[PDB]
Amino acid sequence: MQINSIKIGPYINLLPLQYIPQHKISYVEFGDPKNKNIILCAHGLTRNAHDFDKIAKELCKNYRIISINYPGRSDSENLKKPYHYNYTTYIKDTLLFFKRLNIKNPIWLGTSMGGIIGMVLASKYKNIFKALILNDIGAFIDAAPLIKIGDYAKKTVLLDDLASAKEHLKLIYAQIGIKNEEDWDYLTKYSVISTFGGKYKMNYDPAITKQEDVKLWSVWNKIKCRILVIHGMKSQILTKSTIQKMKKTNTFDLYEIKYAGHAPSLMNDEEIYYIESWLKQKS
Repeated sequence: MQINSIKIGPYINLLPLQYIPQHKISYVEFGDPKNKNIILCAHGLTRNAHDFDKIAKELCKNYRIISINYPGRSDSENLKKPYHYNYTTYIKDTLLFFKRLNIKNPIWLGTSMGGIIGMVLASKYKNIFKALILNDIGAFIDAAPLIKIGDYAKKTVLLDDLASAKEHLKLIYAQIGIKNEEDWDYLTKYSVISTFGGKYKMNYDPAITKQEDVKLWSVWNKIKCRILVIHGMKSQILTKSTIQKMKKTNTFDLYEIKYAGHAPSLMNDEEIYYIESWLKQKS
């Protein structure tokens, strides 16, 4: 497991006017650096690159796997202004990242926010991805479950030890469906970090948390690559109705997971081996 980093920027976002400073993007890499077969993994909203460590350790024999820590997450530098945390910044950062590390035609694996980033990128640039895997995220999201998730993250929490930290993760990530305790331990290890005073906090900038339904249909329709949609059956972020409507405008394979909600951890061998299988269909 390699932990590297590059500095990108500065640049300017138009509409609205923003100045994005030079910031350090850390990333976690597995496998052979010279491998032309690349999988890029993009974490969820408050998550980080280490969410893909287990699946990467399994796939790094056939693929080069790069997991990007987006600004304000894990070992990636924070953005000074909370409004800089947006999809325009993320898109530019991702594209800048690609050129810097010479990444071409990779497979995109995105959870939550990471999936949306991949969706937009693939919708904007037709042949940017060899394949696209969406981890419980689709062309539409109801506002009601989105508000619920936001309010959990909105409350900032301090934690005594790793034991109380894990029990916190088992509550806020109760839907991810991790089956092994060893994987709960690994997740906790890279989800929280010690602070001065002996407490533990979530290893991300709380400014990231700073209403209406979400429609990504125009984006979903323009995607022109191979798509795998992983769906947690008890998920409220991605529903069966959304999936049914998605099929009318685009074609994709569907991986349904009964025991998980939003979103599957990709830490169960069950889930890992299926994805590895799906990737082997094409080559």
